[PDB]
Amino acid sequence: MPDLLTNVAENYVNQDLFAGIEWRIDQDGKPIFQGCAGVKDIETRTFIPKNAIYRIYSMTKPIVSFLAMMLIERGVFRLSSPIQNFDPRFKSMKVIDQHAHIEPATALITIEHLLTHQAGFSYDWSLGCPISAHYRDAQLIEDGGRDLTDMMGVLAELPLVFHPGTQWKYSISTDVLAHIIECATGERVDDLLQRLIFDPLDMQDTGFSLPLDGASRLMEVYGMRSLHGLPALKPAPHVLVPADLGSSHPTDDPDFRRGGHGLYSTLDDYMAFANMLLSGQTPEGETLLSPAVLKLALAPRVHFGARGMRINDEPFAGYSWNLLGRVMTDVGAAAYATHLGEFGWSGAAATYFWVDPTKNMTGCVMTQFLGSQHPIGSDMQAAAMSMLG
Amino acid sequence: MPDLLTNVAENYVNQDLFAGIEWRIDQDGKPIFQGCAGVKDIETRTFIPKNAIYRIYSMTKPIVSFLAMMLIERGVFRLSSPIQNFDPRFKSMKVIDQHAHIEPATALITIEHLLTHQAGFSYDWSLGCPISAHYRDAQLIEDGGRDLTDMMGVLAELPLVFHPGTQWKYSISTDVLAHIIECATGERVDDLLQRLIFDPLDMQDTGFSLPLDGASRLMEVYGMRSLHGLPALKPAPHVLVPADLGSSHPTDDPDFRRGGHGLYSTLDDYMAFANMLLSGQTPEGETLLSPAVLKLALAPRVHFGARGMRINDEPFAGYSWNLLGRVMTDVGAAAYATHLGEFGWSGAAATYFWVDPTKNMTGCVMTQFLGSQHPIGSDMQAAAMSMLG
Amino acid sequence: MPDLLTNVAENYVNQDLFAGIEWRIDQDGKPIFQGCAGVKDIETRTFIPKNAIYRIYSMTKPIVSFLAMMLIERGVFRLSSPIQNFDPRFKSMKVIDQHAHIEPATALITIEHLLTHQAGFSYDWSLGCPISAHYRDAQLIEDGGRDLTDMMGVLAELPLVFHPGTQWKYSISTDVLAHIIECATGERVDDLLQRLIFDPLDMQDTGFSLPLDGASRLMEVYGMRSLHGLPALKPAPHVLVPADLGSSHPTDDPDFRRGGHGLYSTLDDYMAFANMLLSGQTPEGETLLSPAVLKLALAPRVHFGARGMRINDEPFAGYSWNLLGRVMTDVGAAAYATHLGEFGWSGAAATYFWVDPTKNMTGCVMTQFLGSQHPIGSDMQAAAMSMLG
Repeated sequence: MPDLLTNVAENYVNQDLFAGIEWRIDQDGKPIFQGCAGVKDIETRTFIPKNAIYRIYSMTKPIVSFLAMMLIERGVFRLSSPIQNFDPRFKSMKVIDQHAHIEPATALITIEHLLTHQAGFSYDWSLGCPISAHYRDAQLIEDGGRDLTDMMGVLAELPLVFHPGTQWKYSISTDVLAHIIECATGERVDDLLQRLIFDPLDMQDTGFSLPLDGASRLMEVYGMRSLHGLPALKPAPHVLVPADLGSSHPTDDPDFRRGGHGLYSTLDDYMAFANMLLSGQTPEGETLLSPAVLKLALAPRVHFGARGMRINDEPFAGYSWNLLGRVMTDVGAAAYATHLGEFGWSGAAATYFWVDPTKNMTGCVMTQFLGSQHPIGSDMQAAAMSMLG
Repeated sequence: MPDLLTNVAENYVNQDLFAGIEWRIDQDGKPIFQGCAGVKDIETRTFIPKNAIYRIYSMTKPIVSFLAMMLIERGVFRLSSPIQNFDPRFKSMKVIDQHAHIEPATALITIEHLLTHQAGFSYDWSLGCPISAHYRDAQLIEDGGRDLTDMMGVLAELPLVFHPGTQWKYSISTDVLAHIIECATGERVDDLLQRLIFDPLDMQDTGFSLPLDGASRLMEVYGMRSLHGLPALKPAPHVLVPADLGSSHPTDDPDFRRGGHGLYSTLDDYMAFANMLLSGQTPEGETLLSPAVLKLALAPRVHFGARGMRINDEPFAGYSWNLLGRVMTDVGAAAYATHLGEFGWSGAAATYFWVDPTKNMTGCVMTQFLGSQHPIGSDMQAAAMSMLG
Repeated sequence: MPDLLTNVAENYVNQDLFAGIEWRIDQDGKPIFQGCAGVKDIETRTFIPKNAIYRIYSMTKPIVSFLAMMLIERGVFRLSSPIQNFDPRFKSMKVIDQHAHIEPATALITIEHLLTHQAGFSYDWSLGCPISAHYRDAQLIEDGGRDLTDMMGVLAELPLVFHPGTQWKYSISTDVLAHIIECATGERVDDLLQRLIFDPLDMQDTGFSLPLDGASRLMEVYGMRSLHGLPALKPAPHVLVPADLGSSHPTDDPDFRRGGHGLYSTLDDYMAFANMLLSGQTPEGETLLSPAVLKLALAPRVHFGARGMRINDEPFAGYSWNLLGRVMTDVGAAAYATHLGEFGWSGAAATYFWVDPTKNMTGCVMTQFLGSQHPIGSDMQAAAMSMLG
């Protein structure tokens, strides 16, 4: 009944844990709760501008994944398509294990494997991983100025950490997908996103570079988590100190494009995307994805054992994985308020969104903190859940 | 009747695979086969000098292990002694797995665990290892100028890769043993080795630094294998190019001391040590280790399922592990000529020795190649085995 | 050549870890090493007297077990005899588990089960045990003044902790054996021991009460370990403070008799028993037990997976169990010097003995410390092993 959302966000700002936070909850495609708290940057305490811009990191993945589903619907490829059909550099993959043994992969990587993170790829920042050291040496995440096509050439020469289709590990595979989309179509992934998703949804501030007037609107990013350094043995301390992104996340590189991170967006833009996921249609009624293929993309596809879904051993309790991200499959295992079928994803700088079809509800929290020790996205979802039906 | 040993070594020299090779095989404590082939260095083509000096790398381990057995016999500690009793920096160890999960160790590391490589330590060069990236970042092997005591403090804060006692992995644990020996005795490991082993066995050219007249006797070392760089996905090419040791292996540092590598020795010196291992006595009959404790040290202690004993996935077929190194426990699984109970070890620069109690036989092959694709040590053992009756 | 035995014992005395220590090692039935160190008691610093008397605790078990083998040879009962045939109070046993479930035993307890500690009994001091709380409440070990026959009636109504024959747990079962011996023979176990073992072996100072001149010869007992109190979560601190035995171990009760503890003995007396175990004969050549039944008693009978043989989680590495105690079955797993087939047992006050058939060797260490953190018995065996050739 009281506004738990504002309370959560104001407490985080007042405890000096986050610089600035924006949130919006829509129901039936219209805002029902919204607010902001804090400032654009604590150094000058500049107020959060109108249409503040955020680095959404892994919230890029549902967008690129949705684009893949559109291309499957249009016949460009299918879930079962081997990616080596589109880029022969991914022929003849190898598999490494924790006992130094390397052998050829016993199955081809498919489009579906990329969308489900069952291809066997890993991540530069994966702690304890048998291959992440070679990712870091390759500077896969560090070297943002390298063209997607070239970075994929370097990645393709490295071994996987399991045979495709046999396990789940959250990975660089959405970046492979963006690249394979380019191979399959002959077009650039950022142009396809613009034409097929952002323009029809009027997401005018979303892209891999800042808009013309965007520099003054870019929220400052804080925190000490590194997505490319030696993986930390203990979580980095939660200090509101500006983050050094190196050259991993350029603001004005016209060729920078990725599958797993890199988009800039706004609260309003991402809510347009999240609302569309309730139906596969634009507010006007243009179909971006038929109901049948949307159902195909949202249905629980990867199920987890008693350890559950985990990323660097952090749990996603009661969640399974579908073609676009997480999906709640057991409220009795959930660690925070939700409903069966709630889905979405989140980003490394603590951006978070959800879609709850049982309530016709979408929600998004925007902030900039790399390596939060406080799960603000889940706290805000829980607050909104408590305030609705 | 043919001199198979000379044929093997000369073929290796003539095919430009090794620069220079010395070998000697003793029976009943007297040479029966010996020879040399090639040169000290291919750059100047200097002949192998008298009392040529070799970096024996991991052939340091049987010597430091034998020292530990001597201290056990003398009551300094015992196999079951928790190492944390002597260095509390090894209290409260953690264990990391390949899925980024870290938890406290469920058992204390003992002296026996160090000697059997069942402590859970790893190595900077371990391919696919969940912790070797942190070893490399800490420069454990790279930084040879760092004092043993300080290197151990850095190592002690890293997690293990399994719970002590529960698995086998060839590791930096002999270096921990050398350090713990220093803590238990209040003496330095090089002084203990000198007084307890080298002096009684007349091994006057063996130590962690060169003798005063040793620079002209030091064999050049070739090969591309690195013991501290990013672990290679495929074996480095076998080319006779001088190896760059960086600061990993100083020649004249009076404080350099280690347990798993770092000794310089000669063929003659190592053969004195090997011959002693047939009895636990000097040639004059002075006991260095009682028959009972030598038997305890040589009895098969770690057995392998499956795939067998492996180091970076390279097999040691038919070998089990005892407190000093490998021991042949199944001739029917051996990959090269041997007898039940043959034991010994080898070094990363391709030095190799064996002790064959059924034949009162010892053998040693000295050469300097880091990362051989050719198992010269085993070829020479096989040739010597074939030359007996 | 150095007297390692004296070095071990004197270090223990000088470090205030033990008050007084006696030892003797025989070969071919004649002493080869012997000595003593420290005092009878640190309070008055009286020297260890001639024929000093020790509470040997669980070194009672090999003696009572040997008595059982003698009665088996004489046809009194056999290994497969159900004990309920002799005391029907042990009909209809129950079994309790760690989940509070109780069910009837699915097998009868046999004489063999008692001798191998596979009957399902436990001990008052067993840490974490599903039944030891009821042992303590019943005061089985605490109440030394209670007659053996009555103690067994109380014990017989408690559940076992596994089904007879199916597991190993060191237990009060030797006391049940002593009781069943009394039921089967119609005689008292102390009278049987006197006539069948002590008198033929001239062990005139061994019994459940002190000899008339024994008060001045009784060694003082130190240490904090309790065999009947709430089981300690961490080992009691090793301090030389006199131990309070309560009424658990009377000196002059003419009816006190037990199977698992309670005998007083001397170094000389126990060495006569140990030497007999090399042959089954007195020194004069009278047979106490035939070679065939001695072999039956010494052959490895219980094998261990894992973790191995453990008592309150303390390991007996490389040891299996036979009908009289431990037996070394794998030198490659042993934690201290020994030979295949070495056998014997030890007591809670740190008395220790061994028989080594391969060396025609016996040894015994007598001291009085309840709850040592230092395995003096094994240190002395190791020293003696190291002093042979």
